[PDB]
Amino acid sequence: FPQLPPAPDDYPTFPDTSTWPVVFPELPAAGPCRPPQHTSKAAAPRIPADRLPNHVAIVMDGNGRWATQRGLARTEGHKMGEAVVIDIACGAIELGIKWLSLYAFSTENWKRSPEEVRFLMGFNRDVVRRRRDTLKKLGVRIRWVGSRPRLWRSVINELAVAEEMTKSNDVITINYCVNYGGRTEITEATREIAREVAAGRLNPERITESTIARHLQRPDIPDVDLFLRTSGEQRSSNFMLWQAAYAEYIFQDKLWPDYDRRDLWAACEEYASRTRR
Amino acid sequence: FPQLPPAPDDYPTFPDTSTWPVVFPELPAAPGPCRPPQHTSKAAAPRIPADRLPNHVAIVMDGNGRWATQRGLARTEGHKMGEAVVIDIACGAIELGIKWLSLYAFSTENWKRSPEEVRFLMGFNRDVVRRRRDTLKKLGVRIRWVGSRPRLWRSVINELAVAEEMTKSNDVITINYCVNYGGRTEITEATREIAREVAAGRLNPERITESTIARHLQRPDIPDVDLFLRTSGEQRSSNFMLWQAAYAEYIFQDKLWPDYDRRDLWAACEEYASRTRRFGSA
Ligand SMILES: O=P(O)(O)C(O)(c1cccc(-c2cccc(-c3ccccc3)c2)c1)P(=O)(O)O
Repeated sequence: FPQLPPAPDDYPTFPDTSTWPVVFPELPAAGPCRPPQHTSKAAAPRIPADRLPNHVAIVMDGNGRWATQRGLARTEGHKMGEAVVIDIACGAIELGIKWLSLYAFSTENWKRSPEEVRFLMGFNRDVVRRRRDTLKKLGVRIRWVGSRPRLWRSVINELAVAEEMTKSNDVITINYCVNYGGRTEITEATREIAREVAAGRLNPERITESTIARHLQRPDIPDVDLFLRTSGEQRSSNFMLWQAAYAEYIFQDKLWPDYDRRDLWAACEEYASRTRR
Repeated sequence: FPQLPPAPDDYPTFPDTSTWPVVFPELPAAPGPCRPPQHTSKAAAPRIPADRLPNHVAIVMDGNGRWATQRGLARTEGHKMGEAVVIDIACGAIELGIKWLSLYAFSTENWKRSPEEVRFLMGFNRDVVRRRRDTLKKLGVRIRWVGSRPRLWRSVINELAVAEEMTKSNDVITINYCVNYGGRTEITEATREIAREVAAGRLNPERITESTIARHLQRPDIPDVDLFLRTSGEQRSSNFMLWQAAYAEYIFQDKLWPDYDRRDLWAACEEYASRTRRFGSA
């Protein structure tokens, strides 16, 4: 039962949405720190290890519907979404999930207005810079997954720093997927394979499903167990395409800025129920 | 509105599942493909405009063994009942105007079942194709196999290869009958072919694009899946049409495959046609 037990009543909480960016609380010093509990003070459900998803992937959908209901720009929905990412990371640690893949920026987003794309590049750069120390302290290992063309060098470089600083952590790994597309990533694995073949380092007849797996950008990513998408949308949208071929999908109706760790836990309790059915 | 109109009231119905194999009725001549028999309920396809219909539906046929188990029957009986369901779905797809239909008959994962289950399923798929190939031809269905050659029985490939040759000029609907199919495997096989072309100095690695992978899949004419359906409450894509379904809409239906009929296909298609299409979606 790999859950952290309920925090003491007085242990720090997260998120305090009275400031933007939300200020992550000081924690008592431990190794990694125990993450703050949710503001509701709910505790993670008891799910046995062999029924827990090892790897959860999340498409964080609904930020513009959320902002539209409030007469705000979509960028306000993105802003509120930053604290939900952190809260979900805290929740995932409390529950004992080991891998979390987050679809921060699809290759499809290049169709959005250039002003919004520029905001999202800047914003993802800033989130990583602003949260890198908090992630390090909680024992998160983070790194970039995605494709290089068009992506701002500053975002790649900022994740590269957070990956270097968190390389030894092992409480949870977050794949922070930026300019990511599943077909694109498989096509890059195939290009790599092709380079190795043009070079005579690899025999085409030896190519198997493992060869593709070994040549993906991050070959250490395990299969996705549980694939989640918010806002009621029931598509995988090319996210973790290779890795989620055998995933279970749980499509939830809440909009991402309204989501919190208790919703992640409820999807994980459902996933654990289906290990029986 | 590319639906066929409601059929005449005395137009032949299908399926009558009181006998096995199920009888497919004689149909009046055309000129041209025959109009499919209407469902036993005589329901007519809903009027969904062409711009809101899926061009390509993929279906995993789930729950055959669970269905037979609930009735205390051998699991082979659920499979046998799913044959008429495949044909009924093909007739309802034609009535609705669907142009592409992919059916997941046997997965690369299925070699993990017992030898007796595998022999049964390989032999039963061979037999379905033989039994139904003339009927599909008469309905203007273009049918062909999609899947991986290693392990797959040569008798299955042979029956599908003749069905493919018999129906190659048909154009009412294409059915990809997917047997020993695994999406990662089909991508690996495309990557092998690309690698062969590179080793032969015919393709340069820096000219490889997503299109190159698409052009080297086994059947490169298959369009993207617009609507991906599971039955029996399964909520996974199980490696089916993995490259082609990357942007599909998923609907996970509860009904077991042997209980399924063309009205369930139409209802999933009505649900798909109603979904709001969000920013940037094809
Ligand atoms: O997924 P988002 O909520 O960011 C989205 O749905 C979105 C982004 C920005 C604005 C909206 C939007 C625009 C116009 C109307 C509405 C709407 C909201 C609630 C009820 C009816 C319409 C929502 C919707 P998108 O996938 O189309 O980009």
